[PDB]
Amino acid sequence: GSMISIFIAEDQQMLLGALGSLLNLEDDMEVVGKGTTGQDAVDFVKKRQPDVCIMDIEMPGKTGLEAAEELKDTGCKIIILTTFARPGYFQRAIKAGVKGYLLKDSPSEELANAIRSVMNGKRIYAPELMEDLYSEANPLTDREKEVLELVADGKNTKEIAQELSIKSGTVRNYISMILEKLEVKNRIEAITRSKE
Amino acid sequence: SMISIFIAEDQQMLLGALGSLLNLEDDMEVVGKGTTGQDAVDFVKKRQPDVCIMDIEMPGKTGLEAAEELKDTGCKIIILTTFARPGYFQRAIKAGVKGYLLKDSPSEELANAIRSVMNGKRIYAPELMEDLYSEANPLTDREKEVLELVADGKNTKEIAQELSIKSGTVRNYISMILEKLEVKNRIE
Ligand code: BEF
Ligand code: BEF
Ligand SMILES: [Mg+2]
Ligand SMILES: [Mg+2]
Ligand code: NA
Ligand code: NA
Repeated sequence: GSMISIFIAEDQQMLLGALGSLLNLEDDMEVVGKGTTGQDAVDFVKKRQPDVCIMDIEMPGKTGLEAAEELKDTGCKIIILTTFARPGYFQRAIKAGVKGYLLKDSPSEELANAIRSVMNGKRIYAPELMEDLYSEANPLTDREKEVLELVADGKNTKEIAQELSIKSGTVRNYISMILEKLEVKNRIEAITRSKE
Repeated sequence: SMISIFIAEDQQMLLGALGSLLNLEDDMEVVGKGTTGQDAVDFVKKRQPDVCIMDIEMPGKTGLEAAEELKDTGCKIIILTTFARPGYFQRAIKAGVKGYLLKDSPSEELANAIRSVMNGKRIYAPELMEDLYSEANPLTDREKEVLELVADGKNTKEIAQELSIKSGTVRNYISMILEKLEVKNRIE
């Protein structure tokens, strides 16, 4: 009734179960359902309409971000809880209108407080995302700077994989991180320099 | 009596939630928590708990390097990891760990593994061997809907209309379907 009804979507069964127990122990909270894929979240949320959905990003079948996009206007308050502090993930979560974006490297004893704040109409982001992403500095790592150096010289995916002694899919994965990091840094710059 | 447990896990969310889960058991007490292998080495050497739930991948010092330094203490080391790598498994058992568990197993079967290890048993996740023969369909429900139309004899324009999605999305779904089936076919 007055309790905050929660659904948890998490593919790692150990964390899913431990989060469910932790949250259920709260007097004002009830874990009404648990799932391991984004489809489990879409199905539950559409059928049962819980107040809150604690959502992992990387899950099989359908991600937490695709699930957040499908549930954009349901009235369910989506709190992303992920290992990944990637700009593309955070940007995609903001566009889906998530109420919260939390990192798995934050105290467990604070999660219930984030749920209460989101129920109070607040938008809760891990300060670390802000501390790392909201910057005009170079976001690229030393490894990413080595990949891009070769790309800028005019070398193809096969040539970069040979020069760095790594797999062809790894070069493509590194390029995806670079494009994402620079696309967010470029959008941040563009918006803040146009507001002047 | 009570089984005293130390948990070494770099992901603060799991560390805290595992601690709370284990502490609910009547015969168990989480006496300490750490985020690196050094925290495990220091706690275990100073306090000598019965059991150490040990993550592998942690900054500074891994759970495997920690297990190697603790090899001659009376602590029962249980590896709890995301990684089902043979290299990790062999390194652990050579270090004398009593258990090697996977994080993708029911939380409700951790307490039982701790009790078995305290009873002198070696607990290794059956999944380590079973997941090799986990010959399952990699295609999603969405991918199964795309392929159903392709097999009927419908073109890219016809599939995009029947599913109400973009033409490039149909091509993206196909390129994914080919990749997943090519790897499943090579594994076969
Ligand atoms: F796999 Be979840 F994005 F941490
Ligand atoms: F980082 Be632990 F090996 F899951
Ligand atoms: Mg996940
Ligand atoms: Mg780890
Ligand atoms: Na409750
Ligand atoms: Na207890």
